[PDB]
Amino acid sequence: FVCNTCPEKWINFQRKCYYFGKGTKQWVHARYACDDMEGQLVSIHSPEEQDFLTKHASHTGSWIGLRNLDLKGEFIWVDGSHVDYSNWAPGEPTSRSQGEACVMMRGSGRWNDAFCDRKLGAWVCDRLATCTPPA
Repeated sequence: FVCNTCPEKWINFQRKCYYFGKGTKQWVHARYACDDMEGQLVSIHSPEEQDFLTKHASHTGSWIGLRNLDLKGEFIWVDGSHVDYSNWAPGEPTSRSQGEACVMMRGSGRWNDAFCDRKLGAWVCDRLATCTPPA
């Protein structure tokens, strides 16, 4: 069981593929853009995964798959999974009480809560890597 094959223009890390996309998008349109590529906005679940993303991240910032779902107060990844790993900037997301709901990744890799209608130049998609057959 060796799964590290990724489509063209995707970078592998462990058992996932990652797409570092470009072009100005609001969070909801970045979300559609990943769905359109048979993926989804990235979910982050370890220090190791964050390291990898931080290395390939855009300095101008980028959308990730975490949002304050239906403004209920709890942050959930687009794939349905809960927050275990977190890499918040200092004070975040408590200092964000003016209606910020969508989470972006800075150049430093740190997460900050943003207004969902903010237009960012970058956004990250993920998906499972495919495996080479028992050959």
